[PDB]
Amino acid sequence: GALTESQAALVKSSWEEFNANIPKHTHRFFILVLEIAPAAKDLFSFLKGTSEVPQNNPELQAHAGKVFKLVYEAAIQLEVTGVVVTDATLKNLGSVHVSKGVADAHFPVVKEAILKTIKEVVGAKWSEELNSAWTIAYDELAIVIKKEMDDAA
Ligand code: HEM
Repeated sequence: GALTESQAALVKSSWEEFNANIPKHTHRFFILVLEIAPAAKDLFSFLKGTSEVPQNNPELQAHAGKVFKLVYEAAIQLEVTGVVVTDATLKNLGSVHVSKGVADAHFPVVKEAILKTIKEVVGAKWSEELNSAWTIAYDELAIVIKKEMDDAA
């Protein structure tokens, strides 16, 4: 696809839409995760011991917000510059995932959970050209974190 000026404009616009409702989009995102894969629950400190996904847990919200921010920032950086840049933060991210027991086959779980989350977020504006734009940005960012986990292990 690339990342035409016209595609990037379409990711920005759809991220602004996501941030606009963190407690919803973030608890949604954790349920689409547990639907695709239920066992994933024991991994998360704030989900252990619970029977259901807490809806107002600040620990969970702050956690899932930081996740989507990082995908969007990736798309713009691809249209301007042509790439996704690896920094300290992406590296520390790779360590914590490993401590907690996370693996690569967990990633399509979270991608489908994010495309389905953004198709749910943009509704009728959805275009091929947009799906094509977030797919390219997640795929490009996951490539980068998987790379750093492997390195934290
Ligand atoms: C591009 C994709 C991904 C991004 C951008 C991302 C980002 C993050 C961030 C930023 C943190 C730490 C947040 C904090 O300090 O508050 C974190 C923690 C964690 N991540 Fe991910 N993540 C990704 C994929 C995954 C996958 C595929 C899994 C597996 C299900 C996973 C499981 C976890 C767990 C268990 C923790 C620790 C939570 C704790 O017990 O408190 N992540 N992630």
